Amino acid sequence: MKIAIFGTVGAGKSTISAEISKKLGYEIFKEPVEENPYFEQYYKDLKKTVFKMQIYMLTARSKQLKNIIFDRTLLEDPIFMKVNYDLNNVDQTDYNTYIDFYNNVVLKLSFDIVIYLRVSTKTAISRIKKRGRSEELLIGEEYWETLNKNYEEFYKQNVYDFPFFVVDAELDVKTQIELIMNKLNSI
Amino acid sequence: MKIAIFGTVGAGKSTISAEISKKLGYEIFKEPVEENPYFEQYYKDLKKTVFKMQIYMLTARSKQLKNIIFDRTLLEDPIFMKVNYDLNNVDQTDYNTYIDFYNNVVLENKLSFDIVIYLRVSTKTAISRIKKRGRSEELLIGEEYWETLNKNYEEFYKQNVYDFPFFVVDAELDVKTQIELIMNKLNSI
Ligand SMILES: Nc1ccn([C@H]2C[C@H](O)[C@@H](COP(=O)(O)OP(=O)(O)OP(=O)(O)O)O2)c(=O)n1
Ligand SMILES: Nc1ccn([C@H]2C[C@H](O)[C@@H](COP(=O)(O)OP(=O)(O)OP(=O)(O)O)O2)c(=O)n1
Repeated sequence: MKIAIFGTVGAGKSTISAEISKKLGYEIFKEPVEENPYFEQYYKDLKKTVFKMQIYMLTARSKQLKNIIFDRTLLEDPIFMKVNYDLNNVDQTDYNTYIDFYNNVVLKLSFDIVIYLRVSTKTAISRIKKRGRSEELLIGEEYWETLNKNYEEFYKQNVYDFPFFVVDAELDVKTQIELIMNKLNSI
Repeated sequence: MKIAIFGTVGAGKSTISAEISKKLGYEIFKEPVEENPYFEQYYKDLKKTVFKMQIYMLTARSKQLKNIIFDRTLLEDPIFMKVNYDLNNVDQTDYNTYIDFYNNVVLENKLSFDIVIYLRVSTKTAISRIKKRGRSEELLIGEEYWETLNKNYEEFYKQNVYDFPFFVVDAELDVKTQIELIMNKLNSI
């Protein structure tokens, strides 16, 4: 069973992953933020850092690819590039470069279930504040709201093409996990 | 037969490719500079443009990969990143990113050549060929760039000499001679 955990920043992906790991005994595929050489400076200037960061993300995720829970997937990385292009942090040319580059260089990738931890931006932000990553504290709400909208739109455009299972991430973790295990056991 | 044409800027790769195409009737794998959306601004500020340009180069070359003469190869692209790192146009982190990215994304996703023709050329001749061609963009950077690149081409060759079927051609010789030496070599294999 290949379990994808899908959702925006502050959705609770790593918490949910850990809880599923506890119950099934599965390995978690994580990409640790502390090992990301770009993270410290990323949010200080998006215009300067985005492209470099997003190529790094593709690389790192690909090496992990060479019974699993995926704490965020490679499907999600282009969402972050799209958001920065929407917010003019990336121009048309750089976006084309990455996009073409994503399909013709980066792009098995099969998941038994893609768990979409759908969450309001408000809750996502307060989870971000609670966690207290200094780097994430810097950018404003518009960034988070744009990203969330982009996560929902990715989901709507791809709903038929992946085995999505939507989880209300406003619910408390015990409930989320109970709904997730019930779903996993039924398949 | 897969023919790789290998050499620095102004070595005469595209001229040699065309001449070999004429004699064998082969398709030439080119990456046109006029179709490169980064080229116009690339040389104006290397610090700003290099990383973006070099990822673009990897992408473009990979799509061409999906009886051939290769007018420059994918083996050569990292040479240009190395040169910009040597000249502090790229920092350690960005260089690591690309380098790891080159092996774990690009290389990983054949790349086999029957011959890798190294058009070895002095920097002086390479520069005067650059000036003659008259690409405004290339006219902008100084000699130190070209000399660094040439040294880096020679070093790549020396480090990889045993691992590829290199055939060295003196690119100071005139084209008719180069081509005659190349055809003699091709026919013998
Ligand atoms: N393609 C990507 C992927 C991630 N990030 C950024 C957004 C986050 O600030 C950080 C990733 O943090 P985590 O992996 O810890 O996961 P999240 O922060 O999304 O939270 P959670 O996993 O709890 O939902 O990297 C990015 O800019 N572009
Ligand atoms: N990885 C790469 C590959 C190429 N270039 C640059 C150097 C040249 O200015 C231009 C390539 O132009 P051409 O394709 O015409 O190559 P040359 O000029 O090297 O060909 P020739 O040997 O015929 O002079 O792109 C680069 O910066 N990085």
